[PDB]
Amino acid sequence: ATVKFKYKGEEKQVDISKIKKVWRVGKMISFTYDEGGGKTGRGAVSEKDAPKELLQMLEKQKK
Amino acid sequence: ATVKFKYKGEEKQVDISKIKKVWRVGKMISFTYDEGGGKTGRGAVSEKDAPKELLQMLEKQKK
DNA sequence: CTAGCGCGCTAG
DNA sequence: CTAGCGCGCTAG
Repeated sequence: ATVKFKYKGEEKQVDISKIKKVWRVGKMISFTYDEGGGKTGRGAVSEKDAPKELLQMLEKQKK
Repeated sequence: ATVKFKYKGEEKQVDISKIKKVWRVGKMISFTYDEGGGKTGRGAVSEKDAPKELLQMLEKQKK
């Protein structure tokens, strides 16, 4: 419930309790939360993709 | 002669005397040098695209 | 090893 | 307004 998105063709969402590795070519923050059990499961989460629980991560980071 | 690259299907190169606006989604540094006269002319210049005259720009920047 | 999600401004 | 250059790690 911290962020949401869609990969391949399935919607997915996870709270901060499963997010940690998140980089960003130049789209948003390719984050990894899970993939059915807990294998990170990358995904692209844009500040507009999460419920206001992401754009704030860049507010204190790249600001 | 500061950087080089290729857009659409044509090679192009320009010295620092014509480069200034350069951002980067997540590929390198989309820079603008010219387009036949001097209209900026964007282009993607990766640290490996320029003759060692670019990777140094990120050495002091994002390092 | 392989596609995969997107962008970023971009010029006219 | 429109395509355009690429990536980044990404999981197995």
